Amino acid sequence: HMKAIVIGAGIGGLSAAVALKQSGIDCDVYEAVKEIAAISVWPNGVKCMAHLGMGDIMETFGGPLRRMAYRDFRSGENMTQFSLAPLIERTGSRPCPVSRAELQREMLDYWGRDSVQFGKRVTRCEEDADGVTVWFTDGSSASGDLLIAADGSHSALRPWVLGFTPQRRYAGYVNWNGLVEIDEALAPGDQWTTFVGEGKQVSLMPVSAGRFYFFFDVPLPAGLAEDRDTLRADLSRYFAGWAPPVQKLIAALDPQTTNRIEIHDIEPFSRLVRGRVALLGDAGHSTTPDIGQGGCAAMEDAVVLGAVFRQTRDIAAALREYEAQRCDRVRDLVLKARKRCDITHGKDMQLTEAWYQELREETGERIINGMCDTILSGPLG
Ligand SMILES: Cc1cc2nc3c(=O)[nH]c(=O)nc-3n(C[C@H](O)[C@H](O)[C@H](O)COP(=O)(O)OP(=O)(O)OC[C@H]3O[C@@H](n4cnc5c(N)ncnc54)[C@H](O)[C@@H]3O)c2cc1C
Ligand SMILES: [Cl-]
Repeated sequence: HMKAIVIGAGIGGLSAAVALKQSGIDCDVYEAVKEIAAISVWPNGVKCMAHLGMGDIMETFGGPLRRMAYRDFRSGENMTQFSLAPLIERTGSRPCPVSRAELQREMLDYWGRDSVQFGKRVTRCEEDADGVTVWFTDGSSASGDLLIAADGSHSALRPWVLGFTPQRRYAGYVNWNGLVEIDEALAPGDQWTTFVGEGKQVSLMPVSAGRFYFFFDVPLPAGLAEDRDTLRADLSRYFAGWAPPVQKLIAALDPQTTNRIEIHDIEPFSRLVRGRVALLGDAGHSTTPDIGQGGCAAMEDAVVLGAVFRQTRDIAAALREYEAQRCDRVRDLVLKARKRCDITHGKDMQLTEAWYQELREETGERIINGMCDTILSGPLG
C-alpha cells in the first residue's frame, strides 16, 4: 500500500522501519556499507525499544548497571557513590548499557537482514507530485511514498532537506573507547565508575557477559598524529599520575580494538522535514555523547514517527507533526550535552573545578533528579 524508503541501517533506520511497520507501512531499508564499543540506553530509550517490540533486546543484553560513582583522579577515592534504584523506580525502566555490536546484530535480526539492501549509498533524492525517488552510487534508484533519511551525522540527504550544508563543530575533546573483561581491580562490576580530574575522565560501565565498556576523554586540539599504533603511549602520557586502577586499564585494553574519536556536534536545526522526507537519528540531530542520549533520541524519533502515521495517511501532515514533536526535544538534548561537555572537559577550568566540588558534596539526589528531567521529557514520559 504505502511504501517508505529508509536510508541507513543503524539504530535510527532500523528503529524507524520497525515503527513504520507497526503502523502498517511497508519499508525498504537501504545501507551504504557492504557489511557491518557500547552505548548506555537510558530508561527513555529502553521504554521506546519496548514500545517498538524490541524490549527483549534491552533486557537480555543490557548490562547489570545498579549504581554509580565518581572517583578522584589522583587518589582513586570515591567523591560520590550511590544507587540508581530510585532512578529505576521513578522512570519505570532500568538503564541498559549494551555493546554496539550486539545491539546492531539484534536489531538487524529483528527487522530481517534480507529486508536490508546493502552496498546502496544514496546520493540524491527528488520529490514530484506522486512520490519521492533516491539514487545510489551504484547507478540504481528507488521510489516510494515517504523517505526517511537516517543516514548518520554525515548525512548525504540532510542538505536537500535543509537547503544548506551544516558543518560539524569540533567539541574540543577526544574519546578513546572499547571493551575489556570485568575486574574489581578496575572497579565494581555493577557500577558506572568514572575517574575525574584535569578536565579529563576515565569511565567504566558494565555491558553483558562480564565486560566493561570503557572510555577515556582528553581535551585536545583536533588533528593530532595519533591512532591505534600510538594509542597505549598516548593514554599513558595523558593519564600520567592517575590512580592505579587507571594504569591497570591502560595495560589491559587491546589498542587494536580500541577506537579514537574526535568528538563533534552540529548546531541544532530548526527543521527536520521537507515534503515527503524526514531526517531521523544523527542525520537530524548530532550531539556530543556527554549525556548518553544520541541513540536514545533516535529511538524516540522512531516512536513518534510511528505514532503520527498510526491514524493518518497524509504524509506531509504526519511529518509536520513529527517535526513539531521532535524539534525542540532534540535541540535541547544537543545543547544540554554541549553544556555538560564544556563543564566536564575544562572549557573554563574554574567551572570544571566548581563541578568537582559539587561531586564531593553529591548524595545522588541531584544527579538522579537531573537524569529524570532528561528522561521524563521524552515522548513516552
Ligand atoms: C563515543 C560515543 C558514545 C555514545 N554513547 C551513547 C550512549 O551512551 N547512549 C546513547 O543513547 N547514545 C550514545 N551515542 C550516540 C549513538 O551512537 C548515535 O546517536 C546513534 O548510533 C545514531 O544512530 P543513527 O542510525 O542515527 O546513525 P548511524 O549509526 O551513524 O547510522 C547511519 C547509517 O547510515 C549509513 N549511511 C551513511 N551514509 C549513507 C548514505 N549516503 N546512503 C546509505 N547509507 C548511509 C551508515 O553506514 C550507517 O550505518 C554515542 C556516540 C558516540 C560517538
Ligand atoms: Cl550520545
